[PDB]
Amino acid sequence: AFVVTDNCIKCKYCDCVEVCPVDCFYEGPNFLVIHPDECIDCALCEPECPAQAIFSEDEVPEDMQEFIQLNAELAEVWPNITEKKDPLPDAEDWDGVKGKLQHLER
Ligand code: SF4
Ligand code: F3S
Repeated sequence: AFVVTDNCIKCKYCDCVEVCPVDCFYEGPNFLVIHPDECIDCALCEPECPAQAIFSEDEVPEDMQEFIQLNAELAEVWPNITEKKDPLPDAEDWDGVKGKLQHLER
């Protein structure tokens, strides 16, 4: 499974959803998650993310291990997003800011 991590929060560019062959992205107000069960590990999404927030499960940084389980949980409660939409307004101001998990909205 591929995992979306911290830098997506408050950025949510949505370029990743365009490339997914199986539509396994689920949408929150200010973040996206990959459903671990439906992802076929094609790796097509991670060159696409401008925030470089997507990682293969086995490459997730040590300080971001929480995200693996977070993506699995939130994928069960959020709606499926199959079409790209515009980035959040101030997306590039928040891109690269660290510790944005304190700003995650359910
Ligand atoms: S690795 Fe492939 S199947 Fe998994 S979320 Fe990314 S584009 Fe979709
Ligand atoms: S910022 Fe998030 S919405 Fe997709 S394009 Fe990157 S994982």
